[PDB]
Amino acid sequence: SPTFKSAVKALFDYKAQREDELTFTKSAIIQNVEKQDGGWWRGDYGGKKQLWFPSNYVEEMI
Repeated sequence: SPTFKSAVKALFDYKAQREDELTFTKSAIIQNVEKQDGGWWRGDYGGKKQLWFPSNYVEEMI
């Protein structure tokens, strides 16, 4: 129930390649991001919850 401020901004468009991936447009704010060190993060955007996307496509809003 504590909620983390963990947002990133998409620097490029990304189209989901698998059902568990997020699709987003450049400049999107992706929210509730969990950061992992294998090149894939997960977050919320566009009505999708906790789907995966490549970390190199975004800017961390720290």
